[PDB]
Parts: sequence; structure tokens; C-alpha cells
Amino acid sequence: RPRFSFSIAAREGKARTGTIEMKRGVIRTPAFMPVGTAATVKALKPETVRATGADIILGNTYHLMLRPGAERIAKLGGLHSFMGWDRPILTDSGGFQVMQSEEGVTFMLSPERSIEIQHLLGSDIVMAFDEVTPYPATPSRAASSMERSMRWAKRSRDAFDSRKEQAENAALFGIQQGSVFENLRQQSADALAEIGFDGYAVGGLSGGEGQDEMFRVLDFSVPMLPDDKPHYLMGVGKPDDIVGAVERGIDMFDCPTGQAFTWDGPINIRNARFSEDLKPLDSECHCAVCQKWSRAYIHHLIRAGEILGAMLMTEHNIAFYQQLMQKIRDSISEGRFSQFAQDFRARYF
Amino acid sequence: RPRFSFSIAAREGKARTGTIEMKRGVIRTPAFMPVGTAATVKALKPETVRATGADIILGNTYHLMLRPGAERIAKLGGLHSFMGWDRPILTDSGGFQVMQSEEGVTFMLSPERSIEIQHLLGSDIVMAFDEVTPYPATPSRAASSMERSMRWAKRSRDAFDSRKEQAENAALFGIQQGSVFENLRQQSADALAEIGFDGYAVGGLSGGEGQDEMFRVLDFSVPMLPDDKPHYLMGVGKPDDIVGAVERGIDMFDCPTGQAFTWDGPINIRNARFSEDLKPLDSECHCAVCQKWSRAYIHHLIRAGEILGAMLMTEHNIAFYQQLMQKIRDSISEGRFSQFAQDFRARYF
Ligand SMILES: Nc1nc2[nH]cc(CN[C@H]3C=C[C@H](O)[C@@H]3O)c2c(=O)[nH]1
Ligand SMILES: Nc1nc2[nH]cc(CN[C@H]3C=C[C@H](O)[C@@H]3O)c2c(=O)[nH]1
Ligand SMILES: [Zn+2]
Ligand SMILES: [Zn+2]
Repeated sequence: RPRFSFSIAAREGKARTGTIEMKRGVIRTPAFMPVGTAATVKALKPETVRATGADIILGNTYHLMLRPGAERIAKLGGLHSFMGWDRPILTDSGGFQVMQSEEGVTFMLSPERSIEIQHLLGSDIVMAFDEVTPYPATPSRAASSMERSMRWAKRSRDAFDSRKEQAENAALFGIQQGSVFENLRQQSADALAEIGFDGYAVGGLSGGEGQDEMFRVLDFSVPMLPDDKPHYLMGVGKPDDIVGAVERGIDMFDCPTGQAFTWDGPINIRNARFSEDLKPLDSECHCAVCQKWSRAYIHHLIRAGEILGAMLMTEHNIAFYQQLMQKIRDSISEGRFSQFAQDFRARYF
Repeated sequence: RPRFSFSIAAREGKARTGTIEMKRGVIRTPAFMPVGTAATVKALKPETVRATGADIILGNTYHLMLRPGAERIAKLGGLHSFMGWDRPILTDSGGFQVMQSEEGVTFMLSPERSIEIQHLLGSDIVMAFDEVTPYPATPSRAASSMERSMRWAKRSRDAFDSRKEQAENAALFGIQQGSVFENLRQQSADALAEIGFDGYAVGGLSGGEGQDEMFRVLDFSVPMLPDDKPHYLMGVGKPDDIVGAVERGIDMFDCPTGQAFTWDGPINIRNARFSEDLKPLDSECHCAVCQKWSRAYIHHLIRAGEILGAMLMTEHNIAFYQQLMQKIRDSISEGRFSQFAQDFRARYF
């Protein structure tokens, strides 16, 4: 297996489906990444995460760097070994969760330390360290913040490249900034392209703007990124946000872990209407949870504060997301994604 | 399969090993029963409980009767169906957890209502409803309380018998009382024998008396019970308590769910000495947890308050108990239990 190979198998409009091949495994795209925060995907063993169909998980850096510590995890063999997940892991840069000088942020985290921490963890996909642009942001501030991010993007590239085992075995993604402003998004895309990355994230969205504005920014922002590399929309996860985002060119997502997702829309299982409902969470869902337990039981578990309630709810929700991703991939491959998208939200809402 | 058949396969001194056959499955004895409190064994799916080797679980009645409600559980198909465990379930009578007139206790729970609630749950082994004798207790009070329990024992027998589906499909155990007093224990055994039960519990112990006194009471108390029926020691669960209890004639236990059990004694995984320990919880343990994760990881999980920490700790501890039970059964079968018991506690302490 190569360090990194993204291949597009099929397209429909702006949507793409394909694969990212890496040394630890193949990632099917468009891809949803369950999040692990303190080296665990909440309430699930790694084997359960895999069984839902996840190909890659996201590891939060901020928490790991505080506990148990990046050096400690490296001493113990790296994050994959520590937590028992042997497939790819994408690590975030740690900054969002902190988030201040040109060198970085003390709360000490800088482009270089971030990349070092991700190396210590043994991350497969490394995120460049950026500066959080708050929403809303004035043009001047978004610009200043975007420029700083591009300087930090270059520092991230050079830090990554200066570490041979990292350079040979991991991938590096850059993050586009610029708030909602087209010209800033363009300058940002151009800067990142000039530096060169294995993949490109759209940062700065899903922060109060609302879906309409997010989609509008995506409309012009994703075509600015290199077409031949993956496009990652950071911190976007509602099912309808994902479908629309894929319609605009996005290949990767992270964010499911009383709310249960269903094809007819989210339900809150604690609601009294489910107390004697023997149906599964979702009548079409293939997950082991819907195979074996009723709404009534999970309703009881969650109302009683039982851990098994969290376990079941999480497994269902992550499986639901992976099934969504699978339906998206198949429909693009089959050239019926536009219809899928229409059908999905006629029923979802 | 018969409603109930206890067969003793081997003996060594007072210790016995055998089987209880019931319609939902075979219970290997001596047996350890994981406890389910609100229709779940904490942090484990039923399939995981089974994988540890449990043959039967205990369901707490008190909690179920409050939430979600016994009638509701019956409406939904019974406890086995509700929670996804299809093997035998022993239910307690609900009284300990409440615990006042001759009719019962309002907090309304009486012999008859208790037996009814256990029927609604679809319990396989039904516990007679008794009166809690506190420890310590004067002779007069233990006697009064024991007498009341024997009256309630007869009421429990007749309530159970008056319900054909229960009588034909479930078993009924009586509970011996009498605190630490031999003559009261004898009167109690005699009363219960005269009424007749499928099994006999030793109630009233493990309540401050300490292991030495408990063993001393067991010394004279268990031989008073019918030899040919199972002997259940209620609410006794430390590994060393179990070994000593089996040496005295006990066949069933309930009580494992930061403390991890090991063959060298309990450890508290949160202790800083384990933060970089890559060994499993126990180096001889066969459980899936010790197959895959280190002390260091579980230490981190528990210190971080992660649910996966509780999941792993619980699975290990219950597996450890089932392995203990298996070692006990094999050593009795092989006539080397006395040596096993000696070896166990030379290392355990
Ligand atoms: N580091 C990184 N991580 C991330 N997670 C989610 C987002 C998208 N950001 C938006 C979410 C909150 C902030 O106010 C910003 O408006 C992102 C990013 O832009 N960069
Ligand atoms: N109902 C029933 N459940 C039970 N769980 C544990 C015990 C053994 N009891 C002792 C534990 C607490 C009390 O002070 C009593 O000293 C038991 C019982 O004797 N009866
Ligand atoms: Zn499901
Ligand atoms: Zn173990």
C-alpha cells in the first residue's frame, strides 16, 4: 500500500466517490469519521466501530495532549496500539479546542508542536495548524486570520516534511479559511495549492451561519481547491448537511455520538411516546442494535441513566451515518445521486 | 428440558459441583450470577455477559417495579425479551432494597405482590419474600423476624402455586433466616423443608459480621438445608468469600460490576503505578479485555471518566468471576478442591 493515493471512481455533477489508499487501510469516499476524544469513540469498542462500517476515525489532539499526554502515548506504542484501532486515524491540530501570537497559542501550541504531537500519536492524516476565525467576522479580521493561517500552513508543511518517518508514512492536509468571503477563500486556496498538500479541508464553517449560508460558501469555495485531492468539511455532521455538502464536492466529514437518527428524521428516544414501542430505532436500519432491541428498551435505558443505553444509541447512530455514506457512494457510482438527495430529504423532513 | 432438575456430579467434603437444568438452559454449579439492576448488567450487552461464561443472571425486582414497571415489562413480552437475555434469570423478591406489617411493606409489597411481580417479569427462579433481619440482631428480634419470614415463605409458596404458568415453568427458592443463632437457623431450615422448595437460600449474612463469623454461621447452617437441592448464599461475592462458602456447601452466588480482580488480589487501576503498564489486567486471564488492552489504557479510560473504561472493567471482572467458578467446578470434579482453595488464597493474599 502507498502512503497516500486518492482515486476518483465516479462523479455526478460536483459529487465524487472513490477511495483513499493508505498504509493502514482503504478509506471509501465520501467518508464519515466517527470521533474519538480521549482515545476512545464514546461507548464503543474499536471492533464495534469497525462493524458499523467506519474506515477511519478522528482523534482529538487537544484532549490527548492533556491526558494521557502525547509523549506517554508514543512511549506506549502510539495511539493505534494504545486504543486498539489499527486502521487509519485522522488527527485534528488541537487548536480549535484551545481557541495568542504569531508563534502560536499558550493556554504552548504552535504549528511545529502540533505537528509533533500528531507524530507522537502516530496519526495517518495530519491536519495543519490554523487560527480559528470566529463567525461572524469582519473582512479585515477574516483576512488577517486567513493570512496567519496560510503562514502557519507553510510552517506545518515544513515541520511535517522535516520528520522522515512522518513524511514517509502519513499524509498532511491544509485548511482553507476566509470566513464567508469569496476573495479570501480564493487567496487561501491559492496559497494552500502553492504549498501543496495531500488533501484540503474547508475550515471556518458550521459556526452559526446556518445551512443556507454554509452551502452558499461551499458553492464557490470547493471548486477553488485542487479537484484531484480529497475535500474535507470540518465539523459538519447533520445528515442533511452531509448530503448537501457532497452535492457541492465534499469527500470527508466528522462530527451521532437521547437523539437517534432515522430515515424519517431524528427522534428523541426519551419521549414518552416510545415507552411501549417495540419497533427498532429505525425500521430499515441494518445495525445490530435494530436487529435485537426495541425503542421501548432503549427509552428505558436512557431514562434510567444506564451505560448500555449510551452504548446502543451510539452504535445505532454511527451505523446510521455509515449506511448514509454507503447510500451516497452507491448512488454516485450509479449516477442517481441527485435523485437520492431529493428522495432523502423528502422523507427526512 | 424439565422445569427444574438439580443433579450433583461430584463432591469433595461439603463442596458439590453439578447442574441445574431448566427450560431456558443449564446452570453449572457452583454458579456466579452477574446482577442486572434496571434490566441490564451494567455496561454489557447480553451477548458479552454470555461470552464471559455466565449461565444465569440475577434481576433486581425493586428497581424494575419502579422503572419501567412490572406490568409494562409483561405487556412488552417479559424481561428476557425486553433485555435480550434468553437464558435463565433469577429474580430477588424486591424487599431487601425497600428494607412494615404482617401483610408486607408500604414504601405496597407483600409475599403475594412480590411473587406476582416476579411472574410478570417472567422470572425462571423466583425468591420467596422475606423480612430483612438487620445485623447485629438480638435473639428475640431475630426470632420474631425469622418466624415472620417463615409465614411469608408459606404465603410465597401458595401464591406461586396458585399461578399455573408460573408453577409449571419457574422454580421457587425459600430463604433461611435466624441471624447468627444456630437454634433459629435450625427452626428456619425445618420450616422451609416442611413447606418444600426447589432451592434454599441462606439469607441474613454479609451485613457487617465479617468473614470469620459468616463462615462460622455457614458451618452449621448449610448442613441443615436439604442436601439434594441447591444452596444459594445471597449477596456474597468477594472471591475469597466464594471459595470458603463453596467449601461449606454453597452452590450459588450473586454480587465485580476502578477495582479489577486478579489472581494476585484486587488492584485499583486508577493508581499511578499503572499509567505506563502495558500488561493486561491479569496475566492469566482469558477474557477478551486482557487479550486486547493494557492496564495503561484502562487506567486512562477510568481516570478520564470514559464509558469504555466501565465496559472493559466490567467485562474483565465478570469474566474473572466465571473463570474462578470454572476452576472451582473443575477442581471439585477432579477431587483437588481443597488444594485449589489453599493455592488460591496463598496467592490471592
Ligand atoms: N481546527 C479546525 N477545526 C474545526 N472544527 C470545526 C470547524 C469549523 N469551524 C467553525 C466552528 C466553530 C468556529 O467558530 C468556526 O466558526 C473547524 C476549523 O475551521 N478548524
Ligand atoms: N432479600 C434478601 N436479599 C439479600 N441480599 C443480601 C442478603 C444478606 N443480607 C444482609 C445484608 C444486608 C442486611 O443487613 C443483612 O444483614 C439478603 C437477604 O438476607 N435477603
Ligand atoms: Zn440501527
Ligand atoms: Zn481479563
